Amino acid sequence: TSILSIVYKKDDLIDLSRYGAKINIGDRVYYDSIDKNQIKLINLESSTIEVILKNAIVYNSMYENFSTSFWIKIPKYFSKINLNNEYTIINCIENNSGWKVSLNYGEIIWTLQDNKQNIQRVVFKYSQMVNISDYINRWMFVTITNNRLTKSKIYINGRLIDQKPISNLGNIHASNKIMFKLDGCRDPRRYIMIKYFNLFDKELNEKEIKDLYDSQSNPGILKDFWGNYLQYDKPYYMLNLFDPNKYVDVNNIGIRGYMYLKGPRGSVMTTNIYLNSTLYMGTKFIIKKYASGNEDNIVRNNDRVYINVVVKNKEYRLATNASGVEKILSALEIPDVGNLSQVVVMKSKDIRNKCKMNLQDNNGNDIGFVGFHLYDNIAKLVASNWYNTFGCSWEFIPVDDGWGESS
Repeated sequence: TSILSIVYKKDDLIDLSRYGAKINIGDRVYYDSIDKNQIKLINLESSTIEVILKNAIVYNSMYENFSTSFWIKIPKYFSKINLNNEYTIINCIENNSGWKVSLNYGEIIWTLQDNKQNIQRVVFKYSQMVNISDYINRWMFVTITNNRLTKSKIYINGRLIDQKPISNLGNIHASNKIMFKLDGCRDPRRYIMIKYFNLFDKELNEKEIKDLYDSQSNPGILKDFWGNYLQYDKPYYMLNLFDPNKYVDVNNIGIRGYMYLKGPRGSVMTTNIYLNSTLYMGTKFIIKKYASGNEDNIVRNNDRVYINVVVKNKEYRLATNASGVEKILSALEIPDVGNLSQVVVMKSKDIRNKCKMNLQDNNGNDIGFVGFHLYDNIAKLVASNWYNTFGCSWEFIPVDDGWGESS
């Protein structure tokens, strides 16, 4: 039903729909190096995408339903200048009617306006005062649906967040131009990343929204904390989602030592702006290729890997003994690893899940998932078949410009 579907092709953006919108890209629009569909817009004049829709599919109705979807990644707001500054990022308003998407400190706003001065706004609010955020500087899938008889609805990651009545609104005559541009943003350093902008000529239902969320998410590719592709040879700080206020540390190198979860995490704070747990703590993990082929650097579901552990800026091998109980994980000298258990199968889905690491012994026997076990006062990392719910789910956190903590 997409009537506009923007994707990257040959260092350009094109419309995949049958309507072939014109796309004029400004000079200051950038594409990510790993995933070219990630488009960066910055707060500079020529950081623009102007979509000119054909006159035929321009919205001008009292009753036609429509939806939009896109992915967005919004870096942490760091400064006083960000408070109380609503700025448009996607504009489809002509005179006083149409629709727009705006942002503010902790907000995504949808604004719908008719030609008789009636307006409705629907708002997604996220806090920057939370220990670990699902949203700050992390890819979010946004879907906004509009049923002219009922409500406008905003969904985030496939989940309905808020909704507001719109039956008071009359004729909406939107623009033939969709302008992607930070407009009215007082912070020169602000940017966003956006991916897969779509428009649909109906109100999508919850199932369709979940299916779109699943099928644009690359379900066979593991993701890092920020939602980018998980990659080989890249150092990651580790977060166990079951016990998120701890971080990984090593108690001695070698088979006689162990990795464990230690806490609490630190805090990063700017008054009235953010207060979060420190992410860049502890032993980093690096995913290494084990299998043949597997030529690109993206970690996929079911990839067979080794996991290296970084201690005082040197790599060691995550491994455990070769001997039917939970097996405490150690950091081994790579030349010492011998026939120790070390091969990990990476999993993004069982039905999607967060990252899991399934260890096997050298004879190919399943020795369970990487998690933790409390031994009196110490939560040691283990491989355990106890896991099948959630204590073996991990996030991998690389340093990211959008987060801003010291590294």
